[PDB]
Amino acid sequence: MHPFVKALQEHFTAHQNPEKAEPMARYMKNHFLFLGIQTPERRQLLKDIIQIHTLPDQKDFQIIIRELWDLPEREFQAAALDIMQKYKKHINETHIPFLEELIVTKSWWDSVDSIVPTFLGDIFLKHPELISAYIPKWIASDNIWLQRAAILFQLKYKQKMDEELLFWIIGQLHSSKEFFIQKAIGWVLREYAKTNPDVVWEYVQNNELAPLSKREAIKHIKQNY
DNA sequence: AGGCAAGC
DNA sequence: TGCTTTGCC
Ligand SMILES: COc1cc2[nH]c(C(=O)N3C[C@@H](Cn4cnc(N)c5ncnc4-5)c4c3cc(O)c3[nH]c(C(=O)N5CCc6c5c(O)c(OC)c5[nH]c(C(=O)SC)cc65)cc43)cc2cc1O
Ligand SMILES: [Ca+2]
Repeated sequence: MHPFVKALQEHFTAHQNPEKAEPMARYMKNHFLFLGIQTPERRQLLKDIIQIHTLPDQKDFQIIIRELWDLPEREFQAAALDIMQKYKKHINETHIPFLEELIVTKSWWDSVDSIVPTFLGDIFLKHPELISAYIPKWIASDNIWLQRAAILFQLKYKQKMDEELLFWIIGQLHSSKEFFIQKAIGWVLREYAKTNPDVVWEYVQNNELAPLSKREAIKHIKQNY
């Protein structure tokens, strides 16, 4: 019902590509319909609408994202996250519950990974005293996407990584059977090893991990030991 | 530009 | 397992 969303829906729909829609949907295990609009085109179509309408007032940004989240085609959720990025300066700790909602609604790796290391990563850098109100809850929830959020919110931190916290989180989730948890553990360890390889190596040599997780973690540093 | 990052 | 095509940085 928001005019910005109505305009975006019309403009995206007018530029759909049925020939791309099928393999795009298959790539996400057919969890979602697709219009068939890949990222470069999608972002330019969004730009078109912003250039016509101007960016809506920040009082509207949650409403816009919610309405886009409810549309059937997956590009509307990807575009909602592109839009959320344009309100970056207005996003703060009071928005964590909204981000939780997005993580657990129409969940898959494409949306969850686009929410977590940027938006939640930045919030918890400014408010690290709020981590304990969320991360333990997420780990205990048995929702795999909140669990993956606990693992990956520090993914881009590099020298800012809280090492003891990262390793505690990983230890809590290492016995998960879930592909998306085993793989997230491998990813965050591999990535942090680009910054602090010796402590990742020590960790993986002295703490239990699923074999997927361990192999992925040491992919680039194993030839140094 | 190009290296590094789910599907099967 | 190690290749795919597309996306992030
Ligand atoms: C913080 O740091 C990082 C964050 C990151 N996010 C991503 C990311 O979000 N990715 C990377 C890449 C998915 N991806 C691709 N290639 C690889 N080799 C990958 N290895 C892992 N993932 C991979 C990808 C996304 C997200 C998406 O939402 C994606 N969607 C598609 C997609 O839609 N694909 C990929 C395969 C595919 C399509 C597609 O549109 C198609 O429509 C034409 C396709 N057609 C076919 C065929 O007929 S094969 C005969 C394959 C095919 C790829 C894709 C990368 C990335 C990197 C970082 O450092
Ligand atoms: Ca792989």
